[PDB]
Amino acid sequence: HQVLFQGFNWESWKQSGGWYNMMMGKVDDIAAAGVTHVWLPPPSHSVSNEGYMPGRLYDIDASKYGNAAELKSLIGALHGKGVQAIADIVINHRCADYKDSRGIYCIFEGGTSDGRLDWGPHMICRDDTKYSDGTANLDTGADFAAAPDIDHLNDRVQRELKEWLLWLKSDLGFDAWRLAFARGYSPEMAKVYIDGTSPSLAVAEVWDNMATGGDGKPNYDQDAHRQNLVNWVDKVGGAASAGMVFDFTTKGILNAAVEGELWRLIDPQGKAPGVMGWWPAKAVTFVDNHDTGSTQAMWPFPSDKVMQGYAYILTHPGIPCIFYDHFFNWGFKDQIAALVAIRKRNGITATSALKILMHEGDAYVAEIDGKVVVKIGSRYDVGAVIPAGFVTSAHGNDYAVWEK
Ligand SMILES: C=C1O[C@H](O[C@H]2[C@H](O)[C@@H](O)[C@@H](O[C@H]3[C@H](O)[C@@H](O)[C@H](O)O[C@@H]3CO)O[C@@H]2CO)[C@H](O)[C@@H](O)[C@@H]1N[C@H]1C=C(C=O)C(=O)[C@H](O)[C@H]1O
Ligand SMILES: C=C1O[C@H](O[C@H]2[C@H](O)[C@@H](O)[C@@H](O[C@H]3[C@H](O)[C@@H](O)[C@H](O)O[C@@H]3CO)O[C@@H]2CO)[C@H](O)[C@@H](O)[C@@H]1N[C@H]1C=C(C=O)C(=O)[C@H](O)[C@H]1O
Ligand SMILES: C=C1O[C@H](O[C@H]2[C@H](O)[C@@H](O)[C@H](O[C@H]3[C@H](O)[C@@H](O)[C@H](O)O[C@@H]3CO)O[C@@H]2CO)[C@H](O)[C@@H](O)[C@@H]1N[C@H]1C=C(C=O)C(=O)[C@H](O)[C@H]1O
Ligand SMILES: [Ca+2]
Ligand SMILES: [Ca+2]
Ligand SMILES: [Ca+2]
Repeated sequence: HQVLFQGFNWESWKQSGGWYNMMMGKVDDIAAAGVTHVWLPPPSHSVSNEGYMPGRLYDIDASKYGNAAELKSLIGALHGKGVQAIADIVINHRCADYKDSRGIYCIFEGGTSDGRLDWGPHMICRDDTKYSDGTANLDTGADFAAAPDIDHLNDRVQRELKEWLLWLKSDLGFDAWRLAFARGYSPEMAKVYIDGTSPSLAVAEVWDNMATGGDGKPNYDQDAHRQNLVNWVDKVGGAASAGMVFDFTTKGILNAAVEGELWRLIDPQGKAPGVMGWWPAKAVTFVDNHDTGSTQAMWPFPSDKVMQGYAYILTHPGIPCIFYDHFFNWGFKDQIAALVAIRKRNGITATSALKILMHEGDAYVAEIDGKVVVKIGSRYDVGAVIPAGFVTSAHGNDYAVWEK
């Protein structure tokens, strides 16, 4: 059994009294709902309020979300209830506290009295000429325009970041990682940090654009998109590696599918169309995160159909990740909990088997491990598709789950 929970949204830093402090009162509900891991925001000093422009990595007290004591307290609370903590690791780029003699912000400060992470432009990818001094290696991946991109091929860089990551585990209690903007460096580099820090899991955010048509809708065939994702996992170490990826393929298809196009939910081989259908053990599914949803809303799930999104990922192969707002703010708390309960009770895991029973525009029906049947869609009556022995146990707007 494994169910993730993103424990913050894009407005969290703003929480009166501190975000971690407020999360303490949510721990028991999260644990009781069957969550096994909670993904927490980037914990260090950041030039940006949300934490995605990290500077003094060791300076946890400067975080807008709360300080080290407050963070350790939350992680300890989660651990007391048997839930693990995943930290949002932002290492593609970094902001330097000080300017060099060129007036460029490229002299770093790790946040400790000694020289840990006190880098210079020599650690900035040479091709990021907005900040580099031309001496470093070429960036192993994509660039982040608003800040210096780090040269992960630099030995001191690899050594000091691994040192830092191990301190997050030993000093704050983090168990695992969420690799922010993993397209920014190669899978080979991600392997260095993953293999060198032994996380219970390392879920990478590898976000590639999805193929779409002239009408704006994603193509039915998204094999190229999930292929990129499995190729990343292969390169990071495959089955032996703790690394895995967010299933953006499933997110994109699902966004469009629920709009009366549920025939999109099966590929020509009879399998789920996203990463879930090719390497479920490595696919972390989700309805929305702080980027696609929340106040950023870069690619929100159709608002009136969110529970169909959860009826899908919570009963299916892959590792589902519940979004904070959906659980505590949309009034779906009991319904989501019931779905997680059905998943756990029937022993459904990331590798459970999926047998699709119906895949028409307004009706998708699937059977998992021969023990659960789920339906989503605007077509009310699918009773002729339900196998004998199955009784309904959860249901709401345009979705229903049976157990037999
Ligand atoms: C203040 C910056 O705001 C913008 O960048 C944001 C971005 O819009 C957010 O979506 C967020 O992106 C992160 C995702 O949330 C996360 O899931 C993913 O894993 O990682 C990305 C980051 O790679 O956060 C970023 C960074 O805060 C905007 O695009 C950016 O230009 C802007 N930076 C400006 C402000 C500065 C402040 O000192 C300058 O240093 C920058 O040069 C300037 O452009
Ligand atoms: C048990 C059913 O659960 C789901 O149906 C929802 C439906 O989508 C909602 O729109 C809502 O409809 C009710 C209206 O709110 C109400 O005003 C109206 O008077 O009555 C309707 C009917 O209840 O609520 C229902 C219930 O949550 C799901 O989408 C739907 O497919 C499902 N029906 C299945 C259950 C059965 C038992 O094995 C069979 O009776 C059906 O054939 C089967 O499809
Ligand atoms: C479990 C494997 O997942 C990945 O493999 C997928 C391929 O990348 C993808 O191209 C392939 O496409 C085929 C489809 O299966 C068919 O539906 C289609 O009709 O024909 C396509 C022809 O290629 O689908 C693969 C998934 O079925 C990884 O690339 C691969 O390395 C993975 N195997 C790993 C992991 C396990 C399972 O834990 C080990 O037992 C394997 O030995 C190891 O190699
Ligand atoms: Ca220092
Ligand atoms: Ca850059
Ligand atoms: Ca980069």
